[PDB]
Amino acid sequence: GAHMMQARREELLAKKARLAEIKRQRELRAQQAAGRSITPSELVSPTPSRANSRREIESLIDSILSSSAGANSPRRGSRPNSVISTGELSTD
Repeated sequence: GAHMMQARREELLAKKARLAEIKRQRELRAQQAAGRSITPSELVSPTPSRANSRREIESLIDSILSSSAGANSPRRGSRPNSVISTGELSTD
């Protein structure tokens, strides 16, 4: 061992500087790895009382009445309007 071998020990103190360099890597990796763990993972929405749905559940029948097809004007009505004695004759 170096305890009973100063010849080796004295160089080990010299190399101790290199060892401190190795130790420095540990502190380096701290600011490197742990310093670059900036990921704000904050998407916690356990809110049942929130408008987060794409399905007319409360109505149901209204979703069948127009098949929920057409986000402009759903088929709401069954009355031949503006098509009596006009249009369906000669495109007039």
